[PDB]
Amino acid sequence: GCILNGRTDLGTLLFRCRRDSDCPGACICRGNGYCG
Repeated sequence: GCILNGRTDLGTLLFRCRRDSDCPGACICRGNGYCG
């Protein structure tokens, strides 16, 4: 889905996005509880 130096949909980042930092590409840590 995304890709630009980061943890695009990973194990821990799988949810509760610890921070938008885990979302390099379009993906981003939103209230949804993940780098959506």
